[PDB]
Amino acid sequence: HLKTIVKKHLSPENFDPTNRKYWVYDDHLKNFVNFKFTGDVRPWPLSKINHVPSHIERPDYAISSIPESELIYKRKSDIYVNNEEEIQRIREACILGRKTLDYAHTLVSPGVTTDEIDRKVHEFIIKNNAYPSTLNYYKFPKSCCTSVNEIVCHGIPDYRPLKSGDIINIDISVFYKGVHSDLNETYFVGDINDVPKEGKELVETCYFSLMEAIKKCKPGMFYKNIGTLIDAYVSKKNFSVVRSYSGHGVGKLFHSNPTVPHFKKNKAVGIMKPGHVFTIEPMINQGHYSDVLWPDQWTSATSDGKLSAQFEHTLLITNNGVEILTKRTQDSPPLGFDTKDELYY
Ligand SMILES: [Fe+3]
Repeated sequence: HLKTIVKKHLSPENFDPTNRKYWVYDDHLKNFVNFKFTGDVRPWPLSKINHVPSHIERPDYAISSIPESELIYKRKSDIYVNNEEEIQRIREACILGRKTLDYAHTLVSPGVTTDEIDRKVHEFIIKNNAYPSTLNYYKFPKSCCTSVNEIVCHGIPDYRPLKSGDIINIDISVFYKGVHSDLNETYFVGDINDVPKEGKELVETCYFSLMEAIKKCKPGMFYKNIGTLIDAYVSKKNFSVVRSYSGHGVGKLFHSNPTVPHFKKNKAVGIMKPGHVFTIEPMINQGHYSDVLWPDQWTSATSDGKLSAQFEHTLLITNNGVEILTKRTQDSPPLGFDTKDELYY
């Protein structure tokens, strides 16, 4: 009974995203039966969880789903100061995160499913003796997040094929030598001319909002000032800043202090000091700032169904400035606009 329905109605080649009849038989789609979507993106069925070989070191949530070292009590003012040996380890995880993102980028093309991309990303991380940080983190079922068009963040890779003209953020994190790396980029799928013009401007504005904020980071600067910089930059182009998600400390813990909002007049706690490692990851919207959480408990979409774009780096505060651990390299595929690396390195 169950097997036939999956085969006939919930497979990559025959799933109908505009018919909810068989959704009740799929553990992902059943949450959506009464849901009113904000845009054109629909969820598709997921594939079965991908295996992790036994020799790979796992983070503390891999089995139980509960990130216990993150739940250990800390003051909101407690921000971890990495030593040289820890920094080197993070640098190396970030190098691998970059390699993994650059590899995922090469897979993006019309017709390719996000699930295909996730599986190949998973395989690449495993091949490199690392663990995909997202896998089973609060039961997140995949090894990266893929957020197309109006999807703000945490999109779950599924059987939906990419269309020429879509924009897709691919969000990568890897756990390697005891530490995490976190980065992400938004890509144009297929013919750049199929992307809505506002979408090209959106993705590019978001990118520079991020790089311009990073350029100001140094010891003594308030973490709350990041949001001041980002919000001002994107407001000039009449785009808005998502409020529901923030940058975070990263390193020994997947997510730690400080919390880093990307909007102005925020109450972020902390000043930047040498040895601090954290992310800035602004999600910027074409229209209204507001997002709705999907009934899968993970996928966020813009409330108006307009486009959203994100970029993310993992950063290290140095004695006199910042270093961008997840920097692009000569092996990084193009973003479709001049990234003006000369301004930042
Ligand atoms: Fe992050």
